[PDB]
Amino acid sequence: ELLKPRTLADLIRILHELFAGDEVNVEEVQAVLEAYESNPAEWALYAKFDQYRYTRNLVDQGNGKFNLMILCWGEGHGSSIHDHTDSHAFLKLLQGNLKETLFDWPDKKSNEMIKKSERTLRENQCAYINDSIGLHRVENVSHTEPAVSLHLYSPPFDTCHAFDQRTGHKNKVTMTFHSKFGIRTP
Ligand SMILES: [Cl-]
Ligand SMILES: [Fe+3]
Repeated sequence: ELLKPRTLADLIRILHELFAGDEVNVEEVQAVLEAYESNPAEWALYAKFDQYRYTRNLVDQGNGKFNLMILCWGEGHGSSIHDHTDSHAFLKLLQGNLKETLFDWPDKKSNEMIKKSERTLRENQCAYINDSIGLHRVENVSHTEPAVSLHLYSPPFDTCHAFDQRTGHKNKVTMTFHSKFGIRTP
């Protein structure tokens, strides 16, 4: 039974219930993520920015079945075009806006990757992606407002691929945590 998360801590408790089993009800998880009303005091601990690129800040390690982290995007910071390593990926805005651009999986032939669509993800909205849907880039295109997003991945993964927009060629990238549980992890 899906109730509105009252706080971030309540959301985490609810997520532990929703991932108690071996499968994932994507629509339920997205709904509860969306229903949490971002409260900046509850996540300030995790919102550790870097001047030069976006940061990944682990919030909860889940139950063997998911990670939950907060990404902090300075003005103009963005990601690669990337996949999600056969995992579910949910992205909820906690502050600001992000542009999500969708791409199809490239063919083996070297070719420009042409965007299939784009949208602006706004505060409190929750998006979802997986490899069956396609690839995406996420960017804070604002010149004046940092963005903060809440990401849930299931199963957890710490590698993925970045895709060269010019060719479709991919390279494996190892993903690192800027902090874990509020502690900077150099
Ligand atoms: Cl993402
Ligand atoms: Fe992603």
